[PDB]
Amino acid sequence: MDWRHKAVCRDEDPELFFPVGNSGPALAQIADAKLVCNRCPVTTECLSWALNTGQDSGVWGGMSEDERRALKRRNA
Ligand code: SF4
Repeated sequence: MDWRHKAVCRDEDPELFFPVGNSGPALAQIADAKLVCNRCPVTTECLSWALNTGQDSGVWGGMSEDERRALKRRNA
């Protein structure tokens, strides 16, 4: 389970770890990782990440600030 939780960690969207440039698909790409990464269980990486970014989370997945930007733009 632990490796699986971090399986989706690295198996998410590189766009979630890297801020989008000027493309739109990046939002859809990022958005995909966002749903798959957010619905995945929790790991020490998830808790440690939230503390590093000061984000209130525990049951959900880990998401970067740039990632949230990609999401808001995706919804428009
Ligand atoms: S939700 Fe947390 S444990 Fe799951 S892949 Fe994303 S960062 Fe890793």
